[PDB]
Parts: sequence; C-alpha cells; structure tokens
Amino acid sequence: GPKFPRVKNWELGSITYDTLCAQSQQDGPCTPRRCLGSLVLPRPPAEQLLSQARDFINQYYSSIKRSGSQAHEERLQEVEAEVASTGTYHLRESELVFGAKQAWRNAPRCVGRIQWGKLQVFDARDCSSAQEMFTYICNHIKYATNRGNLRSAITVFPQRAPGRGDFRIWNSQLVRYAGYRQQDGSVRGDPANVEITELCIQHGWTPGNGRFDVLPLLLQAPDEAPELFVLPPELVLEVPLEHPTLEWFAALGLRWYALPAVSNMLLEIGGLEFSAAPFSGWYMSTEIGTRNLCDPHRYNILEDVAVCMDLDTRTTSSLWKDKAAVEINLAVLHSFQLAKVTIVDHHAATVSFMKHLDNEQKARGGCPADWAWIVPPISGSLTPVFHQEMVNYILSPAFRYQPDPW
Amino acid sequence: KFPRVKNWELGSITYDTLCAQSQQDGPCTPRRCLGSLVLPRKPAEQLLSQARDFINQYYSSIKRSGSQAHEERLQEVEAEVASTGTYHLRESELVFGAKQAWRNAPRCVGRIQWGKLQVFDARDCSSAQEMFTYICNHIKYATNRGNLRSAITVFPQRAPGRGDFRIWNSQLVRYAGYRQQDGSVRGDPANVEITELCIQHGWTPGNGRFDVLPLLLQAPDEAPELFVLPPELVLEVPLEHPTLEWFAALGLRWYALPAVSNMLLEIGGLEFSAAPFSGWYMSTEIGTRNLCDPHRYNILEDVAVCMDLDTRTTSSLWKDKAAVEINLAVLHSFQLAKVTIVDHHAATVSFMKHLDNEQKARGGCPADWAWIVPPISGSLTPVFHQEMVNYILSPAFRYQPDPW
Ligand code: HEM
Ligand code: HEM
Ligand SMILES: CNCc1cccc(OCc2ccc3ccc(N)nc3c2)c1
Ligand SMILES: CNCc1cccc(OCc2ccc3ccc(N)nc3c2)c1
Ligand SMILES: C[C@H](O)[C@H](O)[C@H]1CNc2nc(N)[nH]c(=O)c2N1
Ligand SMILES: C[C@H](O)[C@H](O)[C@H]1CNc2nc(N)[nH]c(=O)c2N1
Ligand SMILES: [Zn+2]
Repeated sequence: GPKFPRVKNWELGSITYDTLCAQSQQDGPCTPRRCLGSLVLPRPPAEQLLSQARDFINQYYSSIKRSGSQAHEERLQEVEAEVASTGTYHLRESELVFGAKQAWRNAPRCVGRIQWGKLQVFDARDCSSAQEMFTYICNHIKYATNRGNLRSAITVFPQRAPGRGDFRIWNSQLVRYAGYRQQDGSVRGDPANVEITELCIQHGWTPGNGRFDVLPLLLQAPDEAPELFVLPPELVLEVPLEHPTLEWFAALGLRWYALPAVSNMLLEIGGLEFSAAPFSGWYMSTEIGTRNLCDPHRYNILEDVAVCMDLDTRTTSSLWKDKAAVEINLAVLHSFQLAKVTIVDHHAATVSFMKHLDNEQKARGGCPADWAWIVPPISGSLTPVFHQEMVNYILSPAFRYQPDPW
Repeated sequence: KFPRVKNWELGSITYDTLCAQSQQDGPCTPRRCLGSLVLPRKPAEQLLSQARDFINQYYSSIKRSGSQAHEERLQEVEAEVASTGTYHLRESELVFGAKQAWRNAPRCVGRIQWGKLQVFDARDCSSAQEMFTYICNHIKYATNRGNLRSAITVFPQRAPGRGDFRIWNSQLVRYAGYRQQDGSVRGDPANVEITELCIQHGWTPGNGRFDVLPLLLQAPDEAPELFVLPPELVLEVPLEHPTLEWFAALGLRWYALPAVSNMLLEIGGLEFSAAPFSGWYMSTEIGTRNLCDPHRYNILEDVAVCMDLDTRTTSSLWKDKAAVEINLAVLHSFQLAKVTIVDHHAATVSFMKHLDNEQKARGGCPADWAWIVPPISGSLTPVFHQEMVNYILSPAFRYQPDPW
C-alpha cells in the first residue's frame, strides 16, 4: 500500500515499511540494473557545506524538541555567518555529542547499535600536538577498558581545516598485532597488519618476533611527520584463550586483546570532517573466534585445531571446519567470561539487534542495515537476523572510510 | 561504469561487463539497496524484441550467426507474431533456453552443472491426467535409484485469454503440515496451506510428521485435480548419525529429490507457468534450513537435549553444536543410502570454479551473495570472501503468484 520499501521477517511473518530511507541525501552504489550490495568498498564549496550544516542543525534542534524556535533560527544564522567569514564553522559541545551518537546509530554494518545511546564522548578538539594525542588516546584506552568492564567511548580530535594538514592516526586500530613477513613468503603474526608493521619499522620501531606483538601507535599532527608511541603494556588488556573441556587448547598459546578500538575512520557531522576520531566498544565473539583466528588470510588456525581434535581433514564432508570453528568460538567466549572481560556471543548480539530494529521502527520509521555484515560469519540461519529483510542506505552524521595517509 | 569485483582472500580483481546485457530492473535504486528482500514487491514490439534477442543467442550458441537458417528463423518468428500476437519455440531452442535460464539464476550455487540438464518437452499436454504422467516420468528419470540426474519438464506456454497450466505444489515432493487446533503444527509448517487445499479437494489426510503430499494439477480454466504419487517413486533417506547411536531414534527422514514446481520459466518473451525442475540437495538445505529453521521442523532444542548440552544459555553455543551434528547426519545418511548429495564446502568450491569459467566465457556471472553463502559456516567457505554482482539476464526463472 504505502510508497516505501516493504520489509518482511520470514520467521515471524511480520511486515514493516521503512520510511526513514526517504531522509537519505547520499547515493549508494546500487542501480535498478545491478545490485552491488556485497562490495566492501564501492567507489568545501560553501554552498554544499551550508546545506549540510543546516540539515544537521535541524536534526539537532529536532532531537531536543526545539525545532522552529528562536534558538534554532539563531544557531542557523550563526553557522551561516561563521561560514561566510571563515569558510567553515564549529560545533557546540552538545552538538558534537549528538552527532557522534547519531553517527553510530546511523552505521548500517554495526550489529551493536542497541547500545548507541550509551556512548561516552571525549572532546579532544583542543589537541595541538602528537604527544597530546598520545595522552588523549591512553586516557581513552584506560576509560574504555575499565579493567575488563568495557565502556563504549569515542575521542574526537580537531576537524579538517582549510589550508592546514589533517590529524591522523595511521593504525587501523589502537591495538593490533604485528605481522612480520618471513624470508620464505609467509607471515608471522597477523597478515592483515603487514603494511602498518613495515611503516612502524621504517619510522624507527625496533620490531619483535612473536605472533602477538602489540604494534606501536603512529600519530600524525598537522603538517608534520608521524611520531611513534609505544603503549605501556599495563594499559593493553589481553585474554589468553583456553577451552572449557579440551585441555590442550590452552597449549596453543592463543590470545586476543580486550578492546576493539577502530581508529582510521572519518567521522562526518554537518559537513565537518573529523579525520581522527577513534572509537571503541567490546567484541562479539565471532569477530575474534571466526574472522581474526580462522580467516584463511588471517591467523588461519582452523586446520591446526582440527588436527588436535583428530578430525578428518582430507574430506569436506567430515565438516571438520565447522567442528573446529565452533570449538574456537567457544574457547573465545569461555576465556573472556573467565577473565571477566566484557564480550557478547553472536546469538545474544543478534537478538539484541532485533530489539534495536523494533525500537528504531517506532522512533524513526526504519533502520539502515547491511544484511551481509549484520548476519554472523558462522551459524547464520540460526540467528534471527538471517530471516529479517533489511534496507541499506546512507544517513548523516556518518562514519566513513578514508584513504590511508601515506 | 562496469563494477570492479574483488576476492578478499586472494586479493584478485575482475570486472563484470556481462551486467550491461541486463534489460530488466531489480529492486535497488541509488537511494537504497533492497538486495536482502526475498520476493519482488510486485504488446507485440516488446515480444518481438525479446524473441529476436533469444533467437540471436541461440544461433550464436551454435556458431551459425548470420546463416541462412538464422535469418529465416527470425522471419518465421516475425511472421507468427505479426499474425497471431505470439509464436512457438522449436525443441532445440527450448533445450538451449532452459539451460540458459539455469545458468543465469543468480541464487543457484549449483550452476557448475548448467550444461548437463535433461529437458523433457511436455508442450503437447492437454489434461491434468497427462501432466501427472509426465511428472511421474520426470521423477523416475531424475531419481534414477539414488544416482540423481538434473532434469526439467516443460508444460504448455501461457496464452492470451486462457488460464495457465499450473502445479499448485511448490515442490513435487513435500511433507504435509497439519494444524492442530492447540496452535502447533504436525509436519512441515511451510506446507500448512497446501495441505489444507489438498484436503478440501478430497485427500484423506494422515497424521504423521512426514506424510508425502498428493499433487494438485491444473489444466487451463479447470479446477485442479488430485493425484497421489506412487510411493515407490518417492525415494526417502532415513537419518542416522555415524557416532550418536540415539540419532536414528528421532525418526527423522527426508526425500532425495529437490524438485521445484511453482516457478515460471521465461524464454524469448514466452512464459512457461508450469516447468518443474530438479537437481540434487546440498546438505545445508535439509540439515540447517528444513530441519532447524524455527518456522520449519525446528529440531535444534530436541537434538541439543539428547546431546546433554546446556540449553540454559546462548554462550554455550548449543545451537551451533547441534546444528553441526544434524548436517553431519544428513551427509552420512545420504551417503549410506547411495543417494546424491553435496556438502556446502564442496558446493561453494565448485561455484568458485564456475565464477571463473563464466568470467572467461561471458565477462561475468550474476550471483546473489546472500543466497550463495551457506546458512552455517559462512566465512569458512570461499564464496563468503568473494564480491558478487546481482542482475537479471534472460532466459530466466521467475516467481509467479499462487494460483489460488
Ligand atoms: C558496544 C559494543 C559493539 C559491538 C558488539 C559492535 C559490533 C560490531 C560488529 C560485529 C561489527 C562488524 C565489523 C567487522 O565484522 O569487522 C561492527 C561494525 C561497525 N561498528 Fe559496531 N560494535 C560495538 C560498538 C560500536 C561503537 C561504540 C561504534 C562507534 C561509535 C561502532 C561503530 C561501528 C561502525 C562504523 C562499523 C562498520 C565498520 C566498517 O564499515 O568497516 N560500533 N560493530
Ligand atoms: C544439480 C545440483 C543443484 C544444486 C546442488 C543446487 C543448489 C541450489 C541451492 C542450495 C539453492 C538455494 C535454494 C534454497 O536455499 O532454497 C538453489 C537455488 C536455485 N536453483 Fe539450484 N541447484 C541444483 C540444480 C538446479 C537446477 C537443475 C535448476 C534449474 C534448471 C536450478 C535452479 C535454481 C533456481 C532458479 C534457484 C533460486 C530459487 C529461488 O529463488 O527460490 N538449480 N540451488
Ligand atoms: C576488513 N573490513 C574493514 C575493517 C578493517 C579494520 C577493522 C574493521 O573493524 C570494523 C569495526 C568497527 C567497529 C567495531 C566496534 C565493535 C566491534 N566489536 N567491532 C568493530 C569492528 C573493519
Ligand atoms: C522464495 N521461496 C523460497 C523457496 C520456496 C520453495 C522452494 C524453494 O526451493 C528453492 C530451490 C530451487 C531449486 C533447487 C535446486 C536444487 C537444490 N538442491 N535446491 C533447490 C532449491 C525455495
Ligand atoms: C565479499 C563480502 O562482502 C565480504 O567478505 C564481507 C561479507 N560480510 C562481512 N561481515 C562482517 N561483519 N565483516 C566483514 O568483513 C564482512 N565481509
Ligand atoms: C531475509 C533474507 O534475505 C532471507 O532470509 C534469505 C537469506 N539468504 C537465503 N539463502 C538461501 N540459500 N535461501 C534462503 O531462503 C535465504 N533466505
Ligand atoms: Zn542493492
């Protein structure tokens, strides 16, 4: 009936319509001729800045129920004046907080959005050096880790400025394991991290040689070479992996870090671009257990675990990969619980997401979601989100990919 | 322009140029992607263009493009359409058309097999009784005592101002779903509606969990007729587990032949409303979807209790552990019964080889990532890490409304 996408849940038979998608002011990669929804990474003039700024200020005043008021029209005139004399403008602190949270809420690929209202926003817009960035980051890590009782947080560094260089954190995460290319062609540690490891070495880092060496931070303040900073070990909480019934699993010496803190994304609010704005939550167990440890192009431990479980690895039909993978995931969950470090399994996460979808249906008339990323990498059809159709679209404020600084 | 397509495990890049041959719209627009939706929301010059395109594909396929036979066949089609508003395919064109529709099916992980398809021409069918004979022969051929062979039977095309030939069942073999008035369903909940239609058309119902349904067959503008399949034609595999001796005690079983019968086959603008086709099962369809889906037989909790797993909490991954044992039971049992089946690992591996064949052959291959990636162990298969482009090519299989 209504002129909006109809959206079905096939488990429950329930129907909704997404009206929120009509607020998208930015095109995705799909056309009526072909769907490109499965691609990971598909491919200012003051007039364009102003329309984005106005849109965000409207968003802000709506959220505090003062839409159309005197303070709304004054903030609008102030932003236009600011832009008129300087080419850019600045956010009030409470505007920054609302934007950072709206950006997380708007992120289609995040299954953890039930939590979006509980985000601690650290304003670091006064930072003027790389040393100072290191201080802010350390504080963030400390606050976010909270000795294993993890708290969502984001630290926002100064925005892109006309005729000045960007604040950048070169590492893709605040905590990452080194990946050392060996003379045979293979990689010790995390192959995902080969490039960043070699950049750290060029910049003067004395390299380790373990499978789990924590990388130093490479931090770049405006118009300056990046500087190297070693994280003090006591700040970086790690969890050794053991299995509840398989006693040998502990002998593998596997481990992972507690804090998933992404640091290379661009946070865009009202046309303003924050090139350095690391944020962190807590892991879903399949991220560590299935992706980081079992991806063929990552740690690739599946065959090793399977051999220890004495499975038949000469034939697909023994389901040795599925069997090993479940035990690895169980080890991740059990170890994190034993260490009292916050973690969530893929069943509890997806159930909480279904609740999130129901909330946003009422609050906003929809919720942008990327099915391929929301559905977990193991046990897909055993979670409720698998049977839930989703509509994917770009809303702003937004977290965005950005080119590597080198 | 043309999509850049990357495999994230191997770092290799292709470009899809096949998609430029798509002439029919999908559901997506640049404002929003609707790729996860299961079903679509909803003259003579048009028929002539689709007809001309298909004939061109056919003569190109046999390397005789431009031949005298080619030019004449285009005039034949043009003469039939100008005179009658429609036209008919020759058997060879139909055989080609059916294979191309399979080859073009973006949701099918089994397309490495696309050239090996037996095509039965049932276009000289005039009654429901005749459709039944054709269907029984199809099942007999396809089943082949456990050595499954892909096949399709094609019934008369749709015609203006006449009802359609239809098989009302979604698959030729399906288990009944009886709704007990205390809410629950005995049997397959996916089939409650078809089960009820059968009963009021005069079927005496059973009361088991695996009662094979009769077929409702409809000749144009006639009420459908009921036909019970000869029990010897329906091959079933009882499920047991290689190590859990209690598993056989569950009484689980499934049929060998996945034979879809409600899709529409479109070739060169002609529409075949009844064109059932079958191949063989991939184990996850039975183990994960049919037996473990919450809105199907939903046996996860039962198997979990038998394995003495901690059902109290999600963090024990009881669901994942039971699911794996069920899929293992399916593989073991089909293999023990000498019935064709492929596991999701072998299947996705063969699909990758297919993407590669098709890249060289046609410059791309339409694929629906959400459907190609198996319902358990997604990222442990190569297809997970492969980007895919989805679009509609003709000839094609399409959904069509339920005839009731
Ligand atoms: C609090 C617990 C959280 C959980 C369990 C969670 C879970 C996830 C997961 C599993 C993914 C998929 C990423 C992958 O597979 O590599 C993801 C993506 C994402 N998350 Fe969340 N998240 C959480 C908190 C946050 C926070 C605090 C933010 C930002 C303020 C955030 C923003 C994002 C963004 C932008 C993506 C997409 C990244 C990309 O496109 O590459 N998440 N999240
Ligand atoms: C020979 C072995 C075959 C295998 C292993 C196979 C595998 C599969 C699987 C796993 C699906 C997903 C279906 C679901 O989840 O319900 C599928 C879908 C599909 N298959 Fe195949 N298939 C085979 C043969 C065939 C043949 C012979 C045809 C037609 C000539 C065909 C046409 C299709 C079509 C049109 C779909 C999409 C159905 C829909 O959208 O509902 N397949 N296939
Ligand atoms: C390989 N895909 C791109 C890529 C590269 C590096 C990290 C990353 O992770 C995304 C991401 C972002 C935020 C997250 C928040 C919480 C969490 N558990 N995982 C999260 C994962 C994604
Ligand atoms: C969109 N409705 C989903 C739906 C409803 C009814 C049957 C069905 O089966 C799809 C299907 C089609 C062809 C197949 C060929 C081989 C095979 N193993 N499974 C196959 C599965 C799928
Ligand atoms: C090709 C495909 O898009 C790619 O492998 C995606 C699929 N789904 C994903 N889902 C999550 N959560 N994270 C990922 O990196 C990916 N990768
Ligand atoms: C909502 C979602 O698109 C829907 O559940 C799809 C997902 N992928 C699937 N994949 C296959 N093979 N079969 C299916 O029925 C589905 N269902
Ligand atoms: Zn799309």
